[PDB]
Amino acid sequence: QQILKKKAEEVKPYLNGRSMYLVGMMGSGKTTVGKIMARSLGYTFFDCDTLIEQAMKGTSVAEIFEHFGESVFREKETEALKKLSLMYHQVVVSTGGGAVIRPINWKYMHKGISIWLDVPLEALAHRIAATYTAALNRLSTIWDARGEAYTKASARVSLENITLKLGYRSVSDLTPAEIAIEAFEQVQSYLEKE
Repeated sequence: QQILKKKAEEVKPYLNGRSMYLVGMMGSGKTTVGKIMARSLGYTFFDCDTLIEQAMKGTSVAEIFEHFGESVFREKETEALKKLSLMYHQVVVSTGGGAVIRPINWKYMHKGISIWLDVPLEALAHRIAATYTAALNRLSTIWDARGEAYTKASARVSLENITLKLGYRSVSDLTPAEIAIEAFEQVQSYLEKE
C-alpha cells in the first residue's frame, strides 16, 4: 500500500510514458492487477475485451462467435490493440488470454512493456472451479497451444515464486496488491537492463 506508492514512484522515470500490457491465461488476474498498477502510476487502465464488447454496437461478442467464429473476434482484438498502441500513451491494458496468439499483436504490444502473469495451471483450474479436473483439462489443452507465446513478454511475474518468497501456502493466498508489487519489481528489473 505504501510499498506500492513507493515502487510506482521508482518506476515512473524509466517508463517515459510507455504503456504496459498484461498478458496471461484466462483467470490470471490481469484485470485486478492492472487496475492497481494503473492507479499507482496515475495511469489510465483499459480492459481490451471490455472495449471490444462496448464497440460492438447492436450485437454482442457472443453473437460474433456463433455466427463468424474465433477468427472475426481475433481481428477485433487486433483492431483494439492497434488503436491502443498508436493512440494512447501512459496506459495499462490487460488483454484476453488469446491476444498473444497473433504475431501482429506483438508488434503493437512490443511498442511498450508487456507483463505476463504466470499462474500455474492447477491454480487457474482451482480459481476457475470456485470440476477441477475438467477446468484443468481445458486449460491444459489451451496451454499446449499458447504457452510459448506468453514468454514473448518483456517481464514475467511468477505467482509461484511470490508465494515461496513470502512463505505462503498456495498461490491462492496472494493478494492483488502483492502481485502488483512483484509486477512492479520485474518491470523495473527489465527497464534497468534496457
